[PDB]
This record gives sequence, structure tokens and C-alpha cells, in this order.
Amino acid sequence: TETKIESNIILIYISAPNQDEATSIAKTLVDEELCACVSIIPSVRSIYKFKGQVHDENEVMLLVKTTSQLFTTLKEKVTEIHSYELPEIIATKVVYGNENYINWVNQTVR
Amino acid sequence: SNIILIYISAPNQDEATSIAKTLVDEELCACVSIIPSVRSIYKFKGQVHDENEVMLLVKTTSQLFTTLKEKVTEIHSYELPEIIATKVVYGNENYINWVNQTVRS
Amino acid sequence: IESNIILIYISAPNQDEATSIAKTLVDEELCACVSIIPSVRSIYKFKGQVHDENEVMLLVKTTSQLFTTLKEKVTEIHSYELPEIIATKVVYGNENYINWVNQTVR
Ligand SMILES: [Cl-]
Ligand SMILES: [Cl-]
Ligand SMILES: [Cl-]
Repeated sequence: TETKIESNIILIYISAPNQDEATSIAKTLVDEELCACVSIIPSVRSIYKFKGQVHDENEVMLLVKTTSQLFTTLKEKVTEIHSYELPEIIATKVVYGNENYINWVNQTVR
Repeated sequence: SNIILIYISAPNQDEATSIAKTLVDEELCACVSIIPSVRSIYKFKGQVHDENEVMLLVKTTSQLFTTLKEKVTEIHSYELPEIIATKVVYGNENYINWVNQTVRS
Repeated sequence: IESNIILIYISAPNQDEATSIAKTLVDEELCACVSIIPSVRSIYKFKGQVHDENEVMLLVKTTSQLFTTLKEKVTEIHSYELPEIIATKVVYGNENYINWVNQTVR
């Protein structure tokens, strides 16, 4: 059985400097119903150039599941509370999903 | 590119591995990357939870999404599993050809 | 309206090669940043048998315009004969960060 509804689901990558902040950010977004769930990937290394030098720092990655309709409200909350001056908040589109899960995300969020 | 990347969550390493090997063996995907030690945060009956999970990243073709979804729903211990796919917009040609030659049609 | 930023998954056999690949791409300005996930298991079929090997995953952030050049660099330096270089679309992001990626790449 083919899914018979469209997907309005997005998957947002948000980075954080440590597990403590990743978790407090994820619990806030869930509690305030700005997302349905978050998966936190530990122990990630971040490589980037700053003032001409290559850096290698540790980070934690959040994968946040929500609806396209909530992106802007979620983005504003994250930028309000994030310890970084310029955090990484980037959405990808869920093109296919199991129909029951698409419905669950839509019923769970605001 | 007709390639998709599917995120599937599992409650432990044993089930993550048996799911991944079934999908690979039955040619419903070309490969799976298993990320260990992931934390799942979600609200249940009004309370916020923080539980362990293991994440599968499955690489396959858009044409196989539905067949793979049905197989996963058949064998997954969860009543409502998470089977969500994103589109691969670009890839190296040799890899795209390999995925297409590996999977069932 | 959707953004021009992509996120590229690239697999590598160990942490040393993941890191040298990422530093080369960052230093040569083919990407703005890379996130490296350690300790991944790779499951695949080869000659009829299912294998389970260690791998390391790079998530590379860059612009759609750079995909082909970045791809050619990765295929030049990667130890695998057939690496995995697959892009997904960033449909939107925080504006300051989308601007930063676009200003950081060459
Ligand atoms: Cl900062
Ligand atoms: Cl359940
Ligand atoms: Cl090879």
C-alpha cells in the first residue's frame, strides 16, 4: 500500500557544542510542541576554517522531526536560546514516509 | 538520481542489525549505515522522555520505498516505527549505477 | 522558496582518512564545514554474502554549484575505487547561516 497523503514533514539538523546543551534544547522544543521528536547523535567532530586556520572541535548533532509549517517558529526559539552567535539550523524535506507516522507528527505538534 | 536515504530508528543494536541484514539480503537496499548510541527525546502521555535508540541510514531507490516500508513494518518491534526518506538530489554516477544494479526490480 | 545549500554524505573506512578528506575540502574552500560521525557500521552484500564493516561518515555542507568540483576532488583522493558521494537538499535554514555558507566557499 502506497502512502495516499502528501508529506509535510521536515528533518532539521541543528548542531550544539556539547551533550548538555543539545539535550536542553531538544527537551524545550519537544515540551513546547515545536517538534514531535529529536534524535541526538553524540561525539561528532566539526571541521571548519576560521581566520585562515583549519579547526577540529567536538560537537553534538540534533535531528529534529517536525512540519514545514513550524520551521520559522522553531528556528526563532532555537536562535533565542542557543549559546552560539551563529548556530546551524538547516532543514531537509521528507519526501516519503509511512502514513501513520506522518499523521502522528501532525497530531503531536502545535 | 533516483536515490533516497531512509532514516529508521530501532530500540537496540540487536534489532538494528537484524533489520539491516534482512533489507540488504532481500535486496531492498544497497547498503545501510548504523549509527550507535543515539538519544531519542519525545513527549508521551504529557511527560518528556529521553531514551536510547540506534539509527539506520538506508540507501536505496525511490522505487523501492514502499516495498521496504512494508517489510520494516512487518518485522519491527514497534507498533508505529519511523520510516522517513529524503531525496538524493545529486550523486557520483558510478555509485548511482551500483545502487540501481544491486537493488531488486 | 528553497535554498541553494546541500548536505553531502561521504563514507570513509577510518577516522584518519575521514579527517584528511574533511580538512582538504575545508582548506580548499570546496565546503564551509564538515561534521564527522564516528563508529558507524556498514552493512552491504558482496558476491552473495552480507558484510558488516566499520566506517566513518562525513556530512559536508556546501553550495549546489560546488557539487561537481567537490565530487571530482573526493574521487581523486579517496582510497575506495567506488566511494559514496550523495547530496541532499537543504530546503531552508536560518538566513545568517545560509549566507555564511555562501560567503565561505570559494
Ligand atoms: Cl559563535
Ligand atoms: Cl510501540
Ligand atoms: Cl572499492
